[PDB]
Amino acid sequence: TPRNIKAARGTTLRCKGWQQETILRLLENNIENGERPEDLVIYMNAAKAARDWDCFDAIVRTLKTMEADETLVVQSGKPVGLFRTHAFAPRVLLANGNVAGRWAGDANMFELEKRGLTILPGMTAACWQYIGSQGIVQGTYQSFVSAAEQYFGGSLAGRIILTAGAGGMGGAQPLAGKMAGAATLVVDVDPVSLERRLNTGYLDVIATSVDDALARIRTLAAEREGGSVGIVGNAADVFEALHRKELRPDIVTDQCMVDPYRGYVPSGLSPAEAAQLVRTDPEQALALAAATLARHARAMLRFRDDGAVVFEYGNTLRARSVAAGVPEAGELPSFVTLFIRPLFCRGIGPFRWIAASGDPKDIAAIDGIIESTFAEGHMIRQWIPMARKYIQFQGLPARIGWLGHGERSKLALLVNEAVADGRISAPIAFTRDHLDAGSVASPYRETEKMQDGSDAVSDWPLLNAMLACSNGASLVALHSNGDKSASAGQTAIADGTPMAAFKLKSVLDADTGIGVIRYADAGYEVARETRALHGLGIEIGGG
Amino acid sequence: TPRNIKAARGTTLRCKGWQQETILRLLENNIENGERPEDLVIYMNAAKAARDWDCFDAIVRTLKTMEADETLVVQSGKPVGLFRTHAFAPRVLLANGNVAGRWAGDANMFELEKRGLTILPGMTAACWQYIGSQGIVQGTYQSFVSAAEQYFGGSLAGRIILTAGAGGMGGAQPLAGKMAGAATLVVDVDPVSLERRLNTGYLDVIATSVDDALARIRTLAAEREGGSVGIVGNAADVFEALHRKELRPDIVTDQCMVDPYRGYVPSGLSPAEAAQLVRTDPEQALALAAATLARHARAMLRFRDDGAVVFEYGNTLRARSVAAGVPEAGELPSFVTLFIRPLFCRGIGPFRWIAASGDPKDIAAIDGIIESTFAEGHMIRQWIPMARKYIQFQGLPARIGWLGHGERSKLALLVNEAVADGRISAPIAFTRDHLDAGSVASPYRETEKMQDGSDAVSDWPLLNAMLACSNGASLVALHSNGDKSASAGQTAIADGTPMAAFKLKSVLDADTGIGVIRYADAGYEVARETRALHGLGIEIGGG
Ligand SMILES: NC(=O)c1ccc[n+]([C@@H]2O[C@H](COP(=O)([O-])OP(=O)(O)OC[C@H]3O[C@@H](n4cnc5c(N)ncnc54)[C@H](O)[C@@H]3O)[C@@H](O)[C@H]2O)c1
Ligand SMILES: NC(=O)c1ccc[n+]([C@@H]2O[C@H](COP(=O)([O-])OP(=O)(O)OC[C@H]3O[C@@H](n4cnc5c(N)ncnc54)[C@H](O)[C@@H]3O)[C@@H](O)[C@H]2O)c1
Ligand SMILES: O=C(O)CC[C@H]1N=CNC1=O
Ligand SMILES: O=C(O)CC[C@H]1N=CNC1=O
Repeated sequence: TPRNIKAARGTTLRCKGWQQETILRLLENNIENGERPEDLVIYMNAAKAARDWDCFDAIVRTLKTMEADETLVVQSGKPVGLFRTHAFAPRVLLANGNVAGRWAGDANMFELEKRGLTILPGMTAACWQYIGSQGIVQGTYQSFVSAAEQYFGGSLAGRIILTAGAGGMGGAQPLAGKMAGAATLVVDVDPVSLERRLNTGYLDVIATSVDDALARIRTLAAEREGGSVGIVGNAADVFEALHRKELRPDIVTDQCMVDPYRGYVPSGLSPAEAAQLVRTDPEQALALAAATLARHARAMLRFRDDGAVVFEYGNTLRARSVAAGVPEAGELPSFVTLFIRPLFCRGIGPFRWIAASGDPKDIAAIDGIIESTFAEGHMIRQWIPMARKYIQFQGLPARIGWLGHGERSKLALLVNEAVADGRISAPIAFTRDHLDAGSVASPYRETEKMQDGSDAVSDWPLLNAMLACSNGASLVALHSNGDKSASAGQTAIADGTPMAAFKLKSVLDADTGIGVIRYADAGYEVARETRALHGLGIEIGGG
Repeated sequence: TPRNIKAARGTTLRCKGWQQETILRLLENNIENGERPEDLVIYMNAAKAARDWDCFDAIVRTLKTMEADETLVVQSGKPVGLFRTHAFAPRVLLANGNVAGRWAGDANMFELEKRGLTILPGMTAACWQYIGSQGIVQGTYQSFVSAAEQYFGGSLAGRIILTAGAGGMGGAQPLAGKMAGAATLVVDVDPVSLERRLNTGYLDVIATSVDDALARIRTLAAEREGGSVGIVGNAADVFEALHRKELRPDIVTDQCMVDPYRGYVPSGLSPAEAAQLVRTDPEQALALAAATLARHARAMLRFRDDGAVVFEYGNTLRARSVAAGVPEAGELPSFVTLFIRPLFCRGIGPFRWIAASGDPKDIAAIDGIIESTFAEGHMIRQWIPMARKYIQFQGLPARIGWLGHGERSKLALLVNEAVADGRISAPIAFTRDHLDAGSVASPYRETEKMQDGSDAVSDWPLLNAMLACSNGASLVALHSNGDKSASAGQTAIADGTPMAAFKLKSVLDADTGIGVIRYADAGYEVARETRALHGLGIEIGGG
């Protein structure tokens, strides 16, 4: 018998107070929007909201009975203690997925998870900050727009984007590409993944074959219209076929789950046969997945040699391809270094907010505060109309709205006032992905090729989490992805009170502040000037 | 021209308040007691108080001007930002030495430190919690006493302890062994190290040769008296010679710095020639250091085959010896699993406190509160007279006093009252090593062979640091030692105020609480009962 978790709607408390209730609803919202919610899996195949259902039930009970001056402590998805702290402390502290680095290799991480000692935490899966496919779509859209500005004269009309991966997060690629004007073709081996994008508005059409997809993409390109087409098939086989048939894409990227232990499908298997092979014969699953990934990466490089702009989109494809024997895949650029890093230098990152009421009018109210607040032509003034027009709510109504240093606390204080005075019906939860300037160390991705070589320095997310606790964030998390990266998340709730006014301002300005500091420290001049302008620095002699 | 840093004494503020002043004095005290203070090196050859002297000068300026509701942020020894937080937040957040695990190997850590991107933080070096050789001496003493209880009928009279390593931390072995009744022989390659122990009261006599050392040790053993003798020589050569000459030690351990990049001396070189070889030809320095370490480990194993109790004392000798080609060294037990783990199950760990005044009467006052507070026969009632009789103050007067869950906050509240009412002249700083139940993940040491296999799970120190911030610790740090371990430190200051009363109780009970939780989670029955008794648990079904 299925759980079918849904977040509570409306304005009735089941907990002792709105801070606790909002976090409960965020946890419930994660599972409501998850890719495999009956396994607690939220996205990327195995990133979970809780270690297991008994752990989930205990977390829920504790949120319903904890006081506003108590702090629940969660360890890799498992509630482990409830401490009396104080009103200005967080209500929940989480550390998920962290393993000392020498033993945090891929094989040992898989063993530890299989024995119940750890979970794959993702970024927003295990600390309850997921808002469905919307959470990533602004960054995927921004990446395509910036590609268009840098390499295609500022327009994707008539241009073709080819990608793979229509999962919980990759599912935003087809919509991102359509919004940016491109004829967008997404490959996924699982027809269920395409149907789920088709039903949530993220995909327009599912093709019946490669030939059919080719025809529909050429039509969109010839009309110079944005639209998206899905193909069912393995990226390795389909990318090869698309080259034989002369697709000639302008952009090629990929957002499959390429982890051979967790959801990469070898050529000729289904998702279920692959999961079963990992269970019964992992050495053969690994060999088969590497052979498919090698072809997959070679197909992208073949497009790159014909003239396509090929980049990695944050799924570790390059490093895993190099390990599977494609050394040239290590030479591919990344969306971060081509498009996102100059935004991080200004503290601009995937800020986001969730209506705890479940009422879409609460989001439309905040979209309205944004249009009265931010200058015309600002990034956010261009984005909110796109979101309004193209993005269907999933679970609790929520909005991705990238904003930068000082802008996040400005918006959150105006929302907190709007909660206090009745324009918004219930608290708003502010959070963000961990793909942000001051909250992640990740040499394969966010911090690849730092100007000063500090790629792997992970002091920075630890400081980000310690500041969030010290500033009164409602919920703070520290996550790792094996031995490859470390990140910090935090949630801060606008409940209309003055206490929340103080917290929203302290937390969010320090959250973007430490990111600006981090990039100024690396030597990025735009960050150094932002740091100086906002008084974020410390004067050190002998410079 | 040398800095010659000394902590300020007396009751005059140079900062805006006693929280800031106490932390300034702790930072100054670290360098005053450091093994190489003109290089900012505190102990283990390269663990530093600050990234460099310019960083140190900026930290000092900021401590003198920051307000009581501001938080200084330090990144691997470098001040990087000053944030407005609140009165109940920490005054200093530090993250030192952390590198994402895939790139945190020994060779890359050495490169990153050489380029100024990171520091070796030790545990108490980079977050200003060091009290000279006293910080480790209770744990070294406790280890010898427990060895005596388990293997020698409860007495070391007439017994011989052989060890190596008379550095800042290894220097406590000769005194620990003497206090426990043994004839204790310590080998060190550097006569300066022995002279410094001889001058601070940690070593009785320096031998002039192996033959001389042998004679003085046999005399102490025959009188059945405790005493210590130092030999100048390389452990590899001296341990071999001691076996040829038939020392027949009862206990053999080692506390050299065995890191070949940082202070392990190959056989036939001096400390200076070795440091120079690392600089000019590190591949040969590594080869020579491994050959010496192999012999060093084989000499210990030869004693073990004659019948000595041989254990590792926390310096990574086993793992580095296995890497140097001695696989049998991996089979040696460790002081943690033989002697310390049952203390961690009760939350008992290296708690410690420092008189900010610099006045020894403030320590004697707290020694007196302890003798009126703790039942006769309690561990601490046996230790304080030993400390009083054998331990010379270094720098600011300070006391190591291992205590367990609820005992630490009990003592700290009584001290805070004694500060409020004049028995103690100025604030007392409470802190601890990071070798503690809830504050370190370390498979080679503190968490080797956890009953449930969770050795490498490092969620726990991250939670320890997040709780310390949320509970108002004065100073919180997160440290790593390469890819091998992660730890959390915190300092909480008894300044006589009610605000400090609240903080001391919240911080310290959560600091020991999370350690008890951590061991109960692993299945240790004494910890599970402590967790139940103090209401630290969370009920989870399907158990
Ligand atoms: N770029 C970013 O900022 C960003 C954001 C979130 C997710 N990610 C990464 O994106 C990846 C995907 O995440 P997700 O949540 O969408 O994962 P998911 O598990 O929900 O979806 C992965 C999809 O890949 C498909 N797939 C697997 N092997 C395939 C193959 N050989 N050919 C074709 N399709 C194949 C599966 O059918 C599935 O639909 C992960 O690596 C995740 O870490 C990055
Ligand atoms: N067991 C514990 O709880 C504990 C506590 C603190 C320190 N430590 C560890 O103890 C070790 C020593 O720390 P420290 O602060 O004393 O270091 P240190 O650098 O101050 O002293 C190391 C000493 O080793 C000597 N030495 C080096 N190579 C030698 C050789 N081949 N033969 C003989 N002597 C040799 C040096 O002369 C030096 O005096 C480190 O690994 C540190 O991490 C463990
Ligand atoms: O942590 C990671 O590197 C992968 C998952 C994460 N990436 C983008 N968004 C997410 O939550
Ligand atoms: O962090 C480590 O493993 C070594 C240094 C540390 N050991 C004991 N005491 C200390 O401060």
